Amino acid sequence: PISKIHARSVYDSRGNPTVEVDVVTETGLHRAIVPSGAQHEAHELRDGDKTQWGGKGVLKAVKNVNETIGPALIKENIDVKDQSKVDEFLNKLDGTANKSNLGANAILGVSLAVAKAGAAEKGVPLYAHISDLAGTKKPYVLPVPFQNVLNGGSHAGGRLAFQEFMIVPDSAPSFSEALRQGAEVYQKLKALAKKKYGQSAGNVGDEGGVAPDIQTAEEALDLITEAIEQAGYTGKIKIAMDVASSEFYKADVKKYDLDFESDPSKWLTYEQLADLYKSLAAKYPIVSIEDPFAEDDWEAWSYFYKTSDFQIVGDDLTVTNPGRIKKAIELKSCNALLLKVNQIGTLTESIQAAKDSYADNWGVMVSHRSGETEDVTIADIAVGLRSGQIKTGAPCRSERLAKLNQILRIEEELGENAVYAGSKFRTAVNL
Amino acid sequence: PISKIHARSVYDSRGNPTVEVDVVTETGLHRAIVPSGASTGQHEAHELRDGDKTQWGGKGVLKAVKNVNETIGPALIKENIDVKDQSKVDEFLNKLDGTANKSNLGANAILGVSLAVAKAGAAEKGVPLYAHISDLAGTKKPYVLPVPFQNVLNGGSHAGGRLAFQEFMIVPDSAPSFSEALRQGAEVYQKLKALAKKKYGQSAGNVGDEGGVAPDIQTAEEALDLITEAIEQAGYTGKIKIAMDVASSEFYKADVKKYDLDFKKWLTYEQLADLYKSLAAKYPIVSIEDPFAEDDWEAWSYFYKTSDFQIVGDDLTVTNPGRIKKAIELKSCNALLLKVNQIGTLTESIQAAKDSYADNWGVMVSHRSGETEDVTIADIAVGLRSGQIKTGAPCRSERLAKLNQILRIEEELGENAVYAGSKFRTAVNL
Ligand SMILES: O=C(O)[C@@H](CO)OP(=O)(O)O
Ligand SMILES: [Mg+2]
Ligand SMILES: [Mg+2]
Ligand SMILES: [Mg+2]
Repeated sequence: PISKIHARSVYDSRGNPTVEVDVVTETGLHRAIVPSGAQHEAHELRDGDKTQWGGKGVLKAVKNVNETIGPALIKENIDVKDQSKVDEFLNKLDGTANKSNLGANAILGVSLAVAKAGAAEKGVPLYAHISDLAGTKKPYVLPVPFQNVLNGGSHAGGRLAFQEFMIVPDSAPSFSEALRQGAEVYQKLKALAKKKYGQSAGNVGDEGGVAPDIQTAEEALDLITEAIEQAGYTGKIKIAMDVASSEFYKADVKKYDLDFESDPSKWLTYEQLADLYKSLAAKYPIVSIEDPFAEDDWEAWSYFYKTSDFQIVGDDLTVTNPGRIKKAIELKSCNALLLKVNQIGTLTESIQAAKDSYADNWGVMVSHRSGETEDVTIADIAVGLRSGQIKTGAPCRSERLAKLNQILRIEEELGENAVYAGSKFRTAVNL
Repeated sequence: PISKIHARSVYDSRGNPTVEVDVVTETGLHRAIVPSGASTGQHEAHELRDGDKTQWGGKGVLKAVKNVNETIGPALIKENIDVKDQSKVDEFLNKLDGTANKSNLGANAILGVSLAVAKAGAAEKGVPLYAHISDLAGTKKPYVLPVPFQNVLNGGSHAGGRLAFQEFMIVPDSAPSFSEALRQGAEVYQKLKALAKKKYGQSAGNVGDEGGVAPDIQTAEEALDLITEAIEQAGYTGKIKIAMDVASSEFYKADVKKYDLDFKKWLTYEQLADLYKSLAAKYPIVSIEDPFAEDDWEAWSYFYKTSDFQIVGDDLTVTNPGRIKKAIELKSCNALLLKVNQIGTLTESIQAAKDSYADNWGVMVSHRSGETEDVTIADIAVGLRSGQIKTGAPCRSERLAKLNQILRIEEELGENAVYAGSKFRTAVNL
């Protein structure tokens, strides 16, 4: 049984507080940290004291764990291996749809730490425990890393509207080789950004990529193309994009602004914006595009889904919510889910969201948040869900690479009992 | 005894491979990762790299990893040394390498085993690593939590720009606790980053290798004014001090005996000493690291004689007891920057700290510019009773993981620990 549940405040990769939860059983201490992003999302609880951390404190969510959730869960005396019963009891304590009573960050912290307690009691690592929960088959599939190497949009100075530009090393024979290839391409890109845009262009962003003053999407894609050629991996490494188009969708006119100080004549309809995506995908090896249209522009998604053979990933459209996923399935809006566990609040609901996506032959890309920690839970999640896709930043900044290092340890531990997803990442759950 | 010693390759916070070692005993697995520096000194321990320019640009550590798995691992297991006797372990590791600079088997191969065995030794004792280190170092109780020297504005070889000086740090020593000092630094950092964007564009908000903001500024007076304004906006003026790591070995043209403040009109060491004295009388600068070159011993002594603030040796002393002895005898500095991977073992790192304490030096346990999720130096700083740690800005988790670990140590110890505060230069005898 659980002997102690204790939470505390730690700092994330941006320097903001977040929740860390300890769960102690006979097998030892089991610790998890909650991420944080920068929507119909799960309501995370912030203190709001503008004299402490700029109002970003989480003392209230920590207190809810220590004073309310903890003692109630210990008295309930649920088997730590039964994640469904644990998370059901956590949502019963909260009692709200968006987890606004106790806080999504407080609930998830207990949920993930109890999951590691359940894994430790079974004598298996977390990814094996999650595979039992999700019912994924063996051998384990190691995910292809979608490594963000260049950033635009609201996180850059140029007119580039797209947010994230990633490299996809899917042709590598192993996850270990896919990491070295991505690492080498990233070094060639950082040196290119320095030589082409100045020494300051090498300073990284929140996720570890560069963000120089770039004006067009092809200018960013050309720079990535040049970095892949220098490393000698042309044709073996693909490209992914996270447009984050909710940042520049003017809902009043149903038009998209590619310079969100702009002109009113170049504002793209979703038919015009899709033509630019189709043109880029016919020129560059773009195999995955995330959030190409706004979070509530369902008609645009379905229009784009009908003609596209590449992966169409929902993030702000789906917010890891099975209700939004069911609607996206019924309207044929996307074919992949970006899984952010803190967008829904519990591991069980996160697994259910992945299962609902698999039922429509979707891909699942387990993702990080822009504010990450040294916690590596999502590395075991991507392996346990047999997702074949993980998105956890550049090969830079350790809140990003600690996830990749963990998969290296999982890769070495499993050996023959694990296969790399490869080019079959969109269907890895049935690989 | 030891049942398994295994090493693998992992990536550091810059994307370069480094060495991670596992040591398994009856108490379980014990793991440590070796850091890696960018502004390395010439006298540091030899870091073994593969040199295969087709793999990681020649920065692989497959040979250092192999040296642990095929040479060091089997040799230490057969010797059957008590995991608590760190001295005999580190003495045995140096016997296998047999070289002074740890060239042979690789200092990154030796350090990984040394730090992992240390965590295994602590677990057999049933105590945390900082307690086991306090036993090895002979430091008294209660435990002293370190003042976090947070490099909030990066420069030099740590960030792209025109700023010559490497590190500009804030020193929250007036705070009543480590936890409050960490909140103060996080609040000042948020005021600084917003101020850097407003004053120098959104590009100035991007960070360097150690998490600090990198505005494209020229002089150190600009950086100090920016930090000063951020401290005032946060409301902690007079409670937070300022420290600098010049890393002047990076721009010391040794031929003309001059320092290039634009190495990306050079000064002598007298002219550079006048600049330091003018900045220290203008800003609350309480500690300056590497103000002169790693072998410019005359300049260090010339500057030490007239300065009451902390003068920290880094590339001058490279955590080497032989270099520390010279600096003591020549009166070159009054503080040591302790980097474990500069010397190669934990015992030699501890001995370097004790030799500094004998001359009433301060000791600042430091990270490297390329760090990992490893948090060993947090327990090292608390175990050595150093009262001051340098582990980066409150940004990028390879920096904060050490800070988060000290928060857990703070909560674990309660009243059995005290924050070093303003006594960080003399915290060992606090
Ligand atoms: O110079 C230093 O003090 C260290 C830590 O800041 O940097 P590097 O590891 O690059 O030597
Ligand atoms: Mg997105
Ligand atoms: Mg967004
Ligand atoms: Mg230094």
